[PDB]
Parts: sequence; C-alpha cells; structure tokens
Amino acid sequence: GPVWRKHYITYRINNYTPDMNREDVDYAIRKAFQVWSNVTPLKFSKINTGMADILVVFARGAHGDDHAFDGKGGILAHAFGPGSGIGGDAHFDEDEFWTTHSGGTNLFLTAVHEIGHSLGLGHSSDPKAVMFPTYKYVDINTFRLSADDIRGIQSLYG
Ligand SMILES: O=NC(=O)CNS(=O)(=O)c1ccc(F)cc1
Ligand SMILES: [Ca+2]
Ligand SMILES: [Ca+2]
Ligand SMILES: [Ca+2]
Ligand SMILES: [Zn+2]
Ligand SMILES: [Zn+2]
Repeated sequence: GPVWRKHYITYRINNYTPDMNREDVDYAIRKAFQVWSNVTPLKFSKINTGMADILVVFARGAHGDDHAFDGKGGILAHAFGPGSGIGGDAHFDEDEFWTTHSGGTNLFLTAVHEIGHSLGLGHSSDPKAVMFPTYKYVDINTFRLSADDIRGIQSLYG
C-alpha cells in the first residue's frame, strides 16, 4: 500500500496526556520513532508549529474521525497510513492511563506499533511482532523488533 516517498519525515505532538510528565511523553515518542529509523533510511524530526507529516494526538471518545474511542481498555490507539491530511496521524485514547513503565498502558510500546501503521505497516499474525494487534507489556529498556517487523518495514523502505 501507501508509503512515504521522501526520507525526511516530520512529526508534531498536538497535545499532551495529563497522565505523564511532558518530558516523558516527548522522550517516549522520540524513542518510538528511533526504533523505525534504526532499520530504514528514514529521518524523523519533531516540529513545534505548522503542518507535520505525522500528528500525534491524545483524545477520548468521538474526536473528529471515523474511529471513535471506547473508554478505558479495548482500543488503545489507532493510526492512519501514509498520505496527505490525516494520513500518518497517530491517535492515543486518553481514557487509557499512559505510563513510562509496566503500569497502565506503556506509551512507548504502543507508539512503536502506531508509528508502524503511520509508515504503512499492517498487522502481523505473529505474537512476537510489535505489529501483532494485541497489547502486551515487554521490558522497554531492551526492546527489539521481531524478524517479522524488520522484514515488513524493509519490504516498504530501504
Ligand atoms: O493500531 N491500533 C490497533 O491495532 C487497535 N488495537 S490496540 O489498540 O489494542 C493496540 C494498539 C497498539 C498495540 F501495540 C497493540 C494493540
Ligand atoms: Ca480504549
Ligand atoms: Ca498527516
Ligand atoms: Ca488518560
Ligand atoms: Zn482517531
Ligand atoms: Zn494496530
């Protein structure tokens, strides 16, 4: 399907969850982008004003697209594949409790998966893949993409 046709990609954080320290949100998102730039030719840059390729949004319930959120649990986040406008954007359900650790829902881990979608990946049937569509906490300090994730992304880029 669709991929970004350029190497320099921008992101912007639209708003911040009150669940976390601001700096921790910035760092979780930055690290999640780094996971993918590690294994592709892409470069990601945070911008503070204007139109970014990938807008990161925290919202609850109905929030202006065809993917209303469902309160605590269930759908944690969703993202749109590469394209103009809302293409690339990643939305996180504010009815979750976002964290830097094993409590609540880990923002970094969720964001790695969502950014996969923002870059054009679909879901994997392999439970070991970050793109497996079921949330399960794993240690973030030593996180690695599965072989399936790497072959998926390198089928699109590089
Ligand atoms: O992209 N959104 C989805 O696939 C919807 N499922 S999810 O929110 O439980 C979810 C989100 C992110 C994960 F890493 C795992 C599960
Ligand atoms: Ca939810
Ligand atoms: Ca966009
Ligand atoms: Ca919340
Ligand atoms: Zn949405
Ligand atoms: Zn998904």
